[PDB]
Amino acid sequence: LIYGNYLHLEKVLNAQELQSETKGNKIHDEHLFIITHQAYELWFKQILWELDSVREIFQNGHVRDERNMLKVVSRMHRVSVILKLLVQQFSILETMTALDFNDFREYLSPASGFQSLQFRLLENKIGVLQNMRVPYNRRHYRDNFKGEENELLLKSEQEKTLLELVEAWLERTPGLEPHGFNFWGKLEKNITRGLEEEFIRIQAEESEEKEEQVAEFQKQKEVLLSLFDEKRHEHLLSKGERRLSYRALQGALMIYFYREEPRFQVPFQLLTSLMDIDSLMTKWRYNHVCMVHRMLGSKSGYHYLRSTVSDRYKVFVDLFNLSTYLIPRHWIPKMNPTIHKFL
Amino acid sequence: LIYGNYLHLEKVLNAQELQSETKGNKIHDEHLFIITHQAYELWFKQILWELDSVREIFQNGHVRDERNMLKVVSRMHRVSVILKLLVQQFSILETMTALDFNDFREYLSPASGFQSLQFRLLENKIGVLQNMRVPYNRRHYRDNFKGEENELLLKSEQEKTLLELVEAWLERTPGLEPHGFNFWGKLEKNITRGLEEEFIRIQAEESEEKEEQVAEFQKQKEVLLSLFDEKRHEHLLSKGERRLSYRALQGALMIYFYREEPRFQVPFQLLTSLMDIDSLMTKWRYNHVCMVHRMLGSKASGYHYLRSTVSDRYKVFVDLFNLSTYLIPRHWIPKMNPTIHKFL
Amino acid sequence: LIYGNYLHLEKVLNAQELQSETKGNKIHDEHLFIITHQAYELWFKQILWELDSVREIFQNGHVRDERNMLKVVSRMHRVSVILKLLVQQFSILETMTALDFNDFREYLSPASGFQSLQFRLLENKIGVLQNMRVPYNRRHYRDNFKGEENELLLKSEQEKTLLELVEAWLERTPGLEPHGFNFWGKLEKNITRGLEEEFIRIQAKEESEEKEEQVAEFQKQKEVLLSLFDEKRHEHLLSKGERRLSYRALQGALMIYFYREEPRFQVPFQLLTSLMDIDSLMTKWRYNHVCMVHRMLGSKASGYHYLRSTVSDRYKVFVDLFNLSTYLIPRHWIPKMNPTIHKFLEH
Amino acid sequence: LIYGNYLHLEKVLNAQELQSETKGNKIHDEHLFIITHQAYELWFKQILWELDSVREIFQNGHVRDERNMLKVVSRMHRVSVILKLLVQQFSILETMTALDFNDFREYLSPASGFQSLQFRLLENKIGVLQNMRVPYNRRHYRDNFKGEENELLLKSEQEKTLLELVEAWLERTPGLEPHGFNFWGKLEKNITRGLEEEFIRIQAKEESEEKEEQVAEFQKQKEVLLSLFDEKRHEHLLSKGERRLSYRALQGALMIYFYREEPRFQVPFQLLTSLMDIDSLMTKWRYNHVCMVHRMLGSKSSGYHYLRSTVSDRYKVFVDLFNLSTYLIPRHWIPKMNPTIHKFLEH
Ligand code: HEM
Ligand code: HEM
Ligand code: HEM
Ligand code: HEM
Ligand SMILES: c1ccc2c(-c3ccc4nnn(CC5CCNCC5)c4c3)c[nH]c2c1
Ligand SMILES: c1ccc2c(-c3ccc4nnn(CC5CCNCC5)c4c3)c[nH]c2c1
Ligand SMILES: c1ccc2c(-c3ccc4nnn(CC5CCNCC5)c4c3)c[nH]c2c1
Ligand SMILES: c1ccc2c(-c3ccc4nnn(CC5CCNCC5)c4c3)c[nH]c2c1
Ligand SMILES: C[C@](N)(Cc1c[nH]c2ccccc12)C(=O)O
Ligand SMILES: C[C@](N)(Cc1c[nH]c2ccccc12)C(=O)O
Ligand SMILES: C[C@](N)(Cc1c[nH]c2ccccc12)C(=O)O
Ligand SMILES: C[C@](N)(Cc1c[nH]c2ccccc12)C(=O)O
Repeated sequence: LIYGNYLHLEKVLNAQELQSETKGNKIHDEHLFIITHQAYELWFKQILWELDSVREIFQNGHVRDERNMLKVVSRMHRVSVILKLLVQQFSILETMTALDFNDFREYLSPASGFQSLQFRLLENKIGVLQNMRVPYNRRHYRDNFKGEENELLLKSEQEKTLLELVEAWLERTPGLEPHGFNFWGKLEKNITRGLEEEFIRIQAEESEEKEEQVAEFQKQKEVLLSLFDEKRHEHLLSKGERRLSYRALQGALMIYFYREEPRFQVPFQLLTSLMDIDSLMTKWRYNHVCMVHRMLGSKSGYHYLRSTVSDRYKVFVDLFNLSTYLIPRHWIPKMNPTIHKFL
Repeated sequence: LIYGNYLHLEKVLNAQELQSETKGNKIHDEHLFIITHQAYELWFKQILWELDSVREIFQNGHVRDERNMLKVVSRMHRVSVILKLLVQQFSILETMTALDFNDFREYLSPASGFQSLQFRLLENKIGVLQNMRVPYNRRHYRDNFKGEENELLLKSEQEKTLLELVEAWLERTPGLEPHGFNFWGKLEKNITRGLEEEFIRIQAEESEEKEEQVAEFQKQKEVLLSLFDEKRHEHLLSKGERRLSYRALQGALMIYFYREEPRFQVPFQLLTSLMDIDSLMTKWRYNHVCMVHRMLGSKASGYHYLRSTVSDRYKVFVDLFNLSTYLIPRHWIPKMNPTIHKFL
Repeated sequence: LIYGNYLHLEKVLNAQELQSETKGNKIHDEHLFIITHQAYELWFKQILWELDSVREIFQNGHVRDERNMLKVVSRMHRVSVILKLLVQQFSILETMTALDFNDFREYLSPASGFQSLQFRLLENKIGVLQNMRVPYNRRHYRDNFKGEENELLLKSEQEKTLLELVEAWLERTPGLEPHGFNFWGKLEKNITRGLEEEFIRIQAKEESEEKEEQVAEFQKQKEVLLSLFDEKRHEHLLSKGERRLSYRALQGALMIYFYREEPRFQVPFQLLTSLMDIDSLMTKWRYNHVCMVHRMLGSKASGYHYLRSTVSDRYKVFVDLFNLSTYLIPRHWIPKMNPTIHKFLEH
Repeated sequence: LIYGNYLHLEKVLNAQELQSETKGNKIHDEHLFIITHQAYELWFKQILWELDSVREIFQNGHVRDERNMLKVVSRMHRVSVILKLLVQQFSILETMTALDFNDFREYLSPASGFQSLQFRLLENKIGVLQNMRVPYNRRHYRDNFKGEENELLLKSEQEKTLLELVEAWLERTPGLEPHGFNFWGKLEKNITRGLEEEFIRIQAKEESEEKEEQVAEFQKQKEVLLSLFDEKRHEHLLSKGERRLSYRALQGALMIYFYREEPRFQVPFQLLTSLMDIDSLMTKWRYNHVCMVHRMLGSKSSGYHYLRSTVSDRYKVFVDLFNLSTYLIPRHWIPKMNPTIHKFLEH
């Protein structure tokens, strides 16, 4: 077993054909364009491999055994480390000027990055919903794909996404049981009391400060009490402005507030990594847009791509938005030894 | 064609075969090990493509037309940007623990990085000398290679290296003509006078401070005057402690000292990027070492051999680094009045 | 001269006071928040130092001596290396969770990043226009500043910006002289001829959907390229702030783009590249800042929304340099510069 | 307060005095040299703040409550994120050429990085032992310091280091109890049996060079693995400074390595990983510092050579955590921990 055979370099290093040269007009920088995309695709393959392995752990029930949490978080962390490298990798393609790109751009049609099967599979397997995607040229993204590739993309839409698998796990988070620690019941009561206490403090001296604090209080009150409005949540779900079930949201908040408790330490890291992956995917899209602009100019692909840099494409937006519902520590329902050892 | 066909993804994305799985014992992390190496090899191919294009510009005479210096420096800069990414790329393989690596390491034998043809081609084309390589297991590096691969490696050794092509260009640097700006003659004269003047000043509170300055002066004097010792240079060349001809060294120093002159601005950037490539190659080797250590331990010695590769022995453009040693006060630098400037 | 004295560490390392601790409730992560900002501010000071030195080289005429172009480009390159580090530096503040931030956030009011004098000085000196700034809570940016700080900001608004100094230099670019190489006149003629030739080819084809598509594309390309020679349209887009460089400076920039390999234009071209780099890195700084405000405060608190608005071409000072990609033409249409004239671009 | 007051910018941004300018010969790049060091020192202060807080958690017994492990690992992780930035930060000082550095270097004497209090405090608090430091010009590092600074450094040497505090915690790792899971007893037995089995396998092979090699390899691997159970060899390697951890702490570390997926060991394993990360990044810092001294001053006691000697395992405090890779065995040799005996490692 030789290095080159083990790595199948007879394939990897014989996959570089310049279209400019095939048409009798070799342009040096086309080689860079090819390699860059090939490297992205290798790493997309690796991300898919990690992500599919994690989906499997959830889907088959292995995640129920908490011994598997280290591997889950290590692999999700690994995805974010790869995505960071992929963001940095744009720095290489930025050494190609727009003038040099323009010398071989004509030979590219009818190819586009849009046709990256793996990029789509990745979006779908994380949990981008087809109905929420921004249309390209007034049409669905999958119409750009055909045959088995179209079929694979459909499977990736219909099979359970990372979002759905995490959701189901969040729904089982310990502590939500009304008969048990009764997290939600206690949280509602403590926030009500907390707000009442604050109001009383505010009620007494009249000044600019008071005027502001009253307004702030009213806004904070509206936000925090809205958390207990399950109907509003259902409505925002139907519009796609939220993604997690109400119960899963409760699970996530339980993990956030009790993160230090031993059984929640690695789960909290997992939630953190999920947000990280969303943020890095967005950064990838942002860096991609800025580079399309520098190469093709304004006037559109550019405008479509800019539209993808939105909360529409943030699958774990609900994990980000839990910051909105932070409260002072002393309002958090206490978890003393009496009710401590369940975690 | 369409994206997948244009990029020949039917090849690139069907090149992942886990030996652990071929032997009925699939280990998840083996996939990462394969992809990481495949990505390194794609970028090595790109570096070779840039470097060969630059060697060709020198070798075919195009570099003589100074309009081509922007392309030369852009491509060398591009090599450095790729190397930076390759250094950062170790962060991905560091997400594999030694315990997990140990689950599939057995299936790797007898394969090794030592068998990376492209890495060797890159070393050779930059200018690593075979006689200066540290031996591993009392073995020649090319012993690990056979067939047309061994042939390619031989060509890479025998064809002109980047070092040699840069050397030849440096030897033609304007300003060295004895009948012209006479850089070397004037520099020797100015440094001699400069040192004499300083000595006189030092000759003055008759204290240990004076003594210390005396000692420093004597050391600085020895260093600076050694620059004009062409025989010493030839001797250090024969040992491989320097690499550039004496004349090329003079060219480089001309570019260093007159870097702001318009004809030397982009040449100076080129010299800077050559040093950058040497620094980044060494950084790659160092990051590689630290990772071998974390995975195999000090015992498994590859670790120690690799530590040895982090040495000036593997720095092709060491002469460009060492020109820092011969910095002098600005006012000692032979003046280039616009009248003379005209040539630059 | 000792290290600590030379670096005035008695100042730098005695500037960390946690408000949480001043109010009898020390919160560990506040220290990180202070240091992070202090490090940003040190690097902003360094960016201002480089940028002021480069402004001065332009303003005082030193840039006319082309010996100084290496220093100009090295310092602008240095600014972009610093900005890259500043973008990476957000990775440190991302190790603070929103829950931990929430424990000391109350002690921060009424302080805000908006009160960073240096950040505003940097924006102004590069060339962000006051009239183009997006209002925050229907307020002017300078109203958050008073006394000498307000005065400094005003000077930074009134003094020549990097954009204006680069503009003036671009207007002097060799090759534009109608009596000389006559770049503009020749470019207009070559593009007109080039378009005419292309039209004839397409016209020769037989009516088809494909031919229509070619005709449509041709018509778009034609409109774009010929719009470049419409000086009045340029003046109009200037007045709206959709462009920033004078028409003549735009000509200079395109001259440098197309003739970048000519010796006198090699370092100028790198300068143009570094100016675009600085714009892109500034935007990336703003973007990374936004994403982190979101993670800490949530969708509304909107700060998030105002900051998202700052990530726009409205804040890109060198937008015109980016948009020269729009006007790329086949290489063979570029007016030739044989040695006959090339000598004017030798040095 | 206001931003500038809160961050004490009246201190931070009035700490830049160029010695070149004080002596009537301002050199532009000296400003960069000052700011770069000031930024390093801010981040050293932050690293000390995190490291001291973690030492305190160990020293005061708080680490005994496993609820605190998340905070411990987040802060050590944060130290490694800062160190990574500090490694990248050399890229800024690399935009200063040796020629430009040479224009102001004369004004620096007698200041040096050697005089960084915080850098020494950091080395000492992690656990660099004074007896293992390479001497520079045959002098102790502390001799470069006086007054309160010398006193601070003494405290840093005499107080419990991170190494010592982690050692004590590792010694208490669950599973080592002879009367309990008896990890060490079982590991010795399983490795002995494992080696016997392997010997039989190889001996069964047909006479071949491959067999001969496997024999030799086996003999080497056998010596290595069995040497682990030689506590006297360990004491000897301790004396020479080739190991740093007590024998029992090493057992704890290996317990965590092999049983990392067990819930109680998941975050402990991450801690071990972060300790190695910090050591690797400290070494990378020293390496990048060396390469830059070389680029500025040339090959030439020679600072270069002293510094090069610092880039070695003698300055890696947690070298033992790296070297546990030497003692990896097939998974199936690891003493089994069924739920029957799994209970003690469940939260
Ligand atoms: C010269 C550099 C590049 C240019 C000019 C460019 C241009 C474009 C354009 C115009 C689109 C919109 C679809 C279209 O109209 O064709 C697009 C989409 C895309 N590009 Fe790029 N691209 C570049 C580099 C890359 C690289 C390096 C990748 C790496 C895989 C990539 C991946 C994609 C993907 C996945 C899409 C679909 C994005 C989505 O729908 O959200 N591109 N690109
Ligand atoms: C698990 C990670 C790695 C380990 C344990 C490892 C181990 C080793 C060892 C022990 C050697 C010395 C030769 C030998 O004894 O076989 C070596 C050499 C080498 N490795 Fe790696 N390696 C790793 C990752 C990589 C990666 C990612 C690359 C990237 C292509 C690479 C490329 C090389 C090259 C080119 C050499 C020979 C270079 C020279 O002779 O200086 N290795 N490796
Ligand atoms: C916990 C981290 C951070 C949070 C939550 C945060 C929050 C905010 C918010 C809400 C604003 C909008 C103005 C306001 O409502 O007060 C703002 C603006 C600003 N922040 Fe931050 N910030 C953070 C970190 C930083 C850092 C590290 C810097 C670096 C110096 C910084 C510099 C600024 C600047 C300069 C502005 C004004 C920029 C503009 O108007 O476009 N902030 N920040
Ligand atoms: C122009 C750049 C630099 C040069 C030429 C340089 C030079 C040196 C030299 C020669 C030494 C050995 C002690 C001596 O003989 O004086 C040293 C040590 C040191 N430098 Fe630097 N240095 C540079 C940048 C930095 C930076 C940016 C830092 C950041 C704080 C730094 C921190 C240190 C430290 C802590 C030591 C002591 C290291 C040890 O003993 O292990 N230096 N430097
Ligand atoms: C592989 C192949 C091409 C690309 C592109 C890309 C970028 C700019 C382009 N301008 N024209 N084309 C071809 C057209 C084909 C039909 N769809 C619209 C674009 C381009 C392609 C980006 N990544 C690639 C990877
Ligand atoms: C491809 C395939 C393997 C490697 C290695 C690598 C890393 C650790 C190893 N431990 N044993 N072996 C096999 C031996 C055979 C050659 N002589 C010593 C090593 C390993 C191989 C690194 N890069 C690779 C790429
Ligand atoms: C220094 C000081 C504070 C900051 C902030 C920042 C971030 C989040 C905040 N939430 N409340 N406040 C105080 C408000 C006072 C009145 N309205 C403006 C903000 C915050 C301040 C970011 N960077 C800082 C640097
Ligand atoms: C602050 C101040 C100076 C430094 C240096 C540094 C770098 C290069 C030098 N060459 N000479 N000197 C002065 C000598 C005085 C003490 N003995 C050796 C050095 C230098 C100082 C690095 N970091 C600094 C921070
Ligand atoms: C037994 C369990 N692992 C419980 C569980 C569910 N979600 C969680 C989140 C954090 C901590 C634990 C859980 C399971 O049902 O999967
Ligand atoms: C005509 C020439 N380009 C002269 C030359 C040689 N080396 C240089 C270094 C810097 C500047 C110019 C040169 C050539 O012979 O290549
Ligand atoms: C003499 C001159 N340096 C000419 C000049 C102006 N802009 C340029 C751009 C590229 C090259 C040269 C110039 C000056 O007027 O500054
Ligand atoms: C009660 C305990 N936290 C036990 C302990 C010690 N070291 C460990 C390593 C991993 C897991 C647990 C421990 C303590 O004694 O600190």
